[PDB]
Amino acid sequence: YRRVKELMVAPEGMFTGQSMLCGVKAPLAIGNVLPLGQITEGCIVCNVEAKVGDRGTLARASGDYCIIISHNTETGRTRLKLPSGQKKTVPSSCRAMIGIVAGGGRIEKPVLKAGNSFYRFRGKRNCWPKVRGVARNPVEHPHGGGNHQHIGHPSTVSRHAPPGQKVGLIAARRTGRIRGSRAVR
RNA sequence: AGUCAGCGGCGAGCGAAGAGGGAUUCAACUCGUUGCCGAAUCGGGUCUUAUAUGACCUCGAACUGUGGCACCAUUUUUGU
RNA sequence: CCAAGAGAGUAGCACUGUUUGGGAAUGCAGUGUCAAGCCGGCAGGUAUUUGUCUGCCAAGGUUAAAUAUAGAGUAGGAAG
RNA sequence: GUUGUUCGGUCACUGAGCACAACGUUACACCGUUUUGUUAGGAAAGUGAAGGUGGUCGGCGCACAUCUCCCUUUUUUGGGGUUUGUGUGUUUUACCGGCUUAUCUGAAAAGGGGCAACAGAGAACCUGGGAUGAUAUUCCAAAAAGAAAUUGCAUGUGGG
RNA sequence: UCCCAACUGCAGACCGUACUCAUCACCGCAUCAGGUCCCCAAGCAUCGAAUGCUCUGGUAACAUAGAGAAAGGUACACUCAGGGAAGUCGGCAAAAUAGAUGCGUAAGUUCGCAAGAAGCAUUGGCUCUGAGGGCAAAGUGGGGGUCCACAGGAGGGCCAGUG
RNA sequence: UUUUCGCUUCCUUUUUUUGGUUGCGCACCUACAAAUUGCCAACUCAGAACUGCUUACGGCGGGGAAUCCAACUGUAUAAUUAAAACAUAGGUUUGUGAUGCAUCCAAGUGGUGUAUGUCGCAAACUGAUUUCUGCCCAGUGCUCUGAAUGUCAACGUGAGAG
RNA sequence: CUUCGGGCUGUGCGCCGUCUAGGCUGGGCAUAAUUGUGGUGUUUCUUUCACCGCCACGGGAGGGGUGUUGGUUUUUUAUCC
RNA sequence: GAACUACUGCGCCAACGGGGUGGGAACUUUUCGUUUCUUCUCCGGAGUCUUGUUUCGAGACAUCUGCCAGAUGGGGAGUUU
RNA sequence: UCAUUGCCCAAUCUUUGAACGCAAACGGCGCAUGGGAGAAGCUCUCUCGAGCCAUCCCCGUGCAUGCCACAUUUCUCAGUGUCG
RNA sequence: UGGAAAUGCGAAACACUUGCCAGGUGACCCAUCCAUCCUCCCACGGUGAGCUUUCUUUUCACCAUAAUCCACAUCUCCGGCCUUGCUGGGGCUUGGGCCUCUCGACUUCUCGCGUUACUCGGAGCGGGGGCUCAAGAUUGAAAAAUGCAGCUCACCCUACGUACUGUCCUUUGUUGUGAGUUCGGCGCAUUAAAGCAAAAACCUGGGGUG
RNA sequence: GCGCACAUUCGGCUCUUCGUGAUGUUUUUUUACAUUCAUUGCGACGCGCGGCUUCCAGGAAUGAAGGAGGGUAGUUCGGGGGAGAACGUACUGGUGCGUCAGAGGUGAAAUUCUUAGACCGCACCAAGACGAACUACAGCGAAGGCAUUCUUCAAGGAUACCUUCCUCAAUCAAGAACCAAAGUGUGGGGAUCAAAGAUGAUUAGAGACCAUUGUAGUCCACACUGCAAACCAUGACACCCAUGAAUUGGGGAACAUCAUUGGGUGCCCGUGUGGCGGCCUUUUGUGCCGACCCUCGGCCCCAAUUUAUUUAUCAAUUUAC
Repeated sequence: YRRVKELMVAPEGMFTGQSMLCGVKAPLAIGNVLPLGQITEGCIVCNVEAKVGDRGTLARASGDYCIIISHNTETGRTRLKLPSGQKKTVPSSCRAMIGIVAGGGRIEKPVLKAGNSFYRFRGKRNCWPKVRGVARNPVEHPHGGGNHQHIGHPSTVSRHAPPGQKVGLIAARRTGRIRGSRAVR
């Protein structure tokens, strides 16, 4: 033999190791890697870069894909739409692998029990169960004390806030029940 | 002189020098800006000489080491 | 027949701080700023301009001896 | 009074984890940091000359053996040659094969340093012993202890 | 080419090694009921590392002891008549609960339970019985034992035998 | 038994092909009972008798009916307190898309979230399911991309012997 | 700068002027032919399709396979399907 | 110069040519010359070239270059109450 | 020629150690070089024997790091710095 | 270097290199039962010891290590000469070959399923490898080991002799391994490396340069 | 009506042997010359016969098809459905400017917006929506419900037939499968309309009408639901009945032939080795031209399509293409 490998980051289900021949001299199989600009608007790509030379920062989580919503062929900029209500305009330049996360979030699933949560979080540093601010010793914490279960002051802070003075609900322009909608009306 | 120096909630509290007497001392010293220049006057090495010196390379060194001179002088200056 | 060959982002100044008994600043450090016709430069303890007058000539460069030893110093005495 | 070519440990491995170069500190004799990094961070296959061994071949010299062919004599005895077979020469050379001097070519990163496992990973012994006072899968040697296993390295012969 | 095998000859470092490893060798200040990881684990009953006695082993344990049968205690000691929580802050305490089996089981419920819900019933010994599996050759007849088949055996080994 | 079971003999067609024929074999228990029987075997449960008298070893869950409270299992104050506490799934909002956010740090090309990217992370609040979650934004915060000319430091800027 | 002259120059512009980038489409042309789309073979339609063209290159086994044994062998040689 | 992949579907890689020089071979009468081989050497691989940068990105602003200046600041400080 | 006398010049000085070949709860383990010793082999056939020499082991000493000078009168390189 | 094949061998020699080897070569959870090995108990026999008084079949004991082959006979062919050949276990894996399952079926299961024309199944073959065995051989019995006992100089020595014996077999009930991440778990998916085999490679040996 | 003289009657088409081996004859001819023809062979079909030989078989064996049922087959019809895509265009929100002293809303105004700058105009975007008048006692759909396009997908109906099929049915408890709005859970979803609410205003009161907005909803993905003056307040199925007057919606079938037949100096670069003339060239030939003429064709024109049924002929049975 003697080739070049072909496995890395996971999007949808080809079965592995596959001969994708790339750049724009990629054809356009799903997962295939073509420049996003040279991928046609409205197409669904996955893991687009952003930095360029990053192999997929964006949408680097499970489920998505992202949609190109624009080319600016004059500059060679492109406006792509982050899954989030959020557009990012990157150069049209950028690599991308055709498609979607084969994955599609477990988020839907109802989680069920503690144990599950235990196995769940584990790959990283430990971070859960989670107790709350209101008893967490005053000496280290803002929300301890009070001769019973409550909030002191508004949880709505200026962003700038000291650490130790800054936790919770940063500068919430609004909070609580979303009685309306955010962004455009 | 804990002072007429004086700092200082000017408070607390702080706070010195000069001189004199005196000890000790015959204590004093270079370079960089001056013509320094008949194959760097040098240095390292080498080799002589019993060391310098001699000598020769090396090649550190003319991007400057030597020597001379160093705002007290040189006589300022003029006796060129 | 004349020369006349003396230290710079340093000095200084602002600014900040720190620091000083040192006072409208004793220093230092940072930062910025940033000097010499050389009728010069520095100093002359109330800010200044302004002028004299008075003392030096910094910002590179070396230097016994008289002193210390203060707590844990080491060789060799003398003691109370 | 605790005996090991074999058991362990741990000759090396990786885990989490911890150099040095660098880069940070008023600050190496209090370091901080980094944890393989502003680093030029190490040697081949192959060739090739060379030398040296071994083979082959090829050539060459010697000898033995040889279907067959040519020669004297009445005929056998006798000779040569052939071709073939065999053996030999430190033959010669060509050619291999080897091997070393020797000469040229000739490697890139979570890895440019090295540790980190008395349980992972984890490389050779079994049973028996009229066997010790107290040790032994270690002590028991050749024969009745024996029988093993492995390494290293020789040696000849064998395969060659 | 000779090492692309064989066999054989010849030699094996280093470092550990006893014993203890715990109701005395560890660690509880301490010859401590506290603690302290690992291997092994019979017979019988039986649900069965249970409970229990036990084998094998080990203990023969030791843990000052004797002497004693009073008060008080303490004891993982009991028992109590009738009575049945009056007691008591309080059913704490203690006591009532059982195996299994069969039978049987209310509300409610998120449908899943609730449930040993509740509640019944049964449980010896003896002496027969039943049900409940595996393991061969379908399967057969006739003829021969007035022998029918051989390699196998015994006894005949005082006959002047033979090997 | 008008097909690809096979071959032999023979006949027929040209045939020593096929086809027919024959012998044998190939597929087809259509050989087929019962499986009789032989053997050995097991302690389970069950059954029944016989029998008589025992809360007896051992080991053996009290129950019911409601109120408050917490969903639950989980968690824990060494050494008073184990719960109505926390954790907890479940509920809800912010903040936030990398020259970032969050966040650690003496400092550095330092750190971590993140060997990662909104099905993401971060941040807090609420505390199973179920069901609902009113009114107030004046206050006090927060927020604002809001406004724009009040204010707000240095900072400059021009003005007297100095 | 430079005695007129030599010397040098600048500036402005203009200048030739090294040097890369070397598929594809059109053009011209060798290409003879042929026209590597020409001519044949072939579908129902020219075409297609198959070929050929024009032009090259390399092959065509044939006998071999039974110690005879008949036949066939010329045969103790050989065939004998 | 990568194809159905048009819907999924694995096997390309180290050891490579031509030129030009030097020697020889082979062949040529044949030196000349053909041919080959050897030795050597050079060069080539839809470029080559290269004053000008690794590439991107960014950009004379963000970078807070760093330093002041101010606001803000129980996060902490310290003290007092 | 006493003296574990005295003095002292003369020397030794493990194992360590800043501690440095590497390393490290290991007398671990290396790396260059020298040196030693020796079953086997070999050889000498010396008969024995002896020697010689190998596999094998040991010891000595280098070998850490930085910085500093230097090299035959040059040590070897590198570089789009740079010469025509 | 063998056999259509599954798959073969004293040596078919062939080492660097491989943007080389989804290469169990290290490598991996638990998990499941089940299957069986192992071991283990029971018990039968049978021995040997020891027990055992009104009664008995009582008690105990009765063994075999690593390390290595797998050649005995069937059959060849029962041994003339035995010559094809060396054919020949179980019982899990897979494969391979023939036939080609279809009117659907088979099909294997304790388990959740599966399969088949994507070739079942069935046969026959090849091999994988727990295991077990196989003439079981070696090992190995031999002072084996164990238990006895008879004698013995002497037996109260001794040396602990010396000599002798016996020293066994079916058979019931526990557990390695069955290889995965092998039954479930699973918003969970079960270290790594050194460490090894293999391949590709194929340069050598089967060659006269010039 | 039947047979009949000849195929030399209109006429069939190989039943004027066929096919092929081929030869021959042909030789400015329909080349060559298969069958015919001449030579002859094999096959030979037609048709006949002949030999049969062998084997083998229904007619209607299996009523009769509902103005019963069921299909089937044929164009096609419809806002039927379902998946697509494309858009028109607006509402907005937004942008981007332009400007500008007013906007805006209203019973009355009032709450709104205002010179950052409101509106406004135009450009343009973004967004989500909606298919506007068309388009109507008009279509389709079980019902609910259903309107750009294309792209589809699979569906339905009707109509058509001499298609097959033999009651196939009917209607129907239980029982299933549907059911607008809205709600309801899980997710979109954001624009608007607007329940909740909030504001005005109003009122006597008024949180009501009315205004001004504005939260849930709304659309949708996705579920689920069953309640809707869910009205042809009218169960289904059946067989009938006025006039239909007009007019309708889909389809079929009529429109004296769209295809056919007949007729022509009307025409024709028509055909055709015919003849002729004209013209080329070694080759009267061939090749080229002739509104040359001829056989035939074409176009064009013209004519006709009768044929056709009850009932005698006969009447008459069709409006026009």
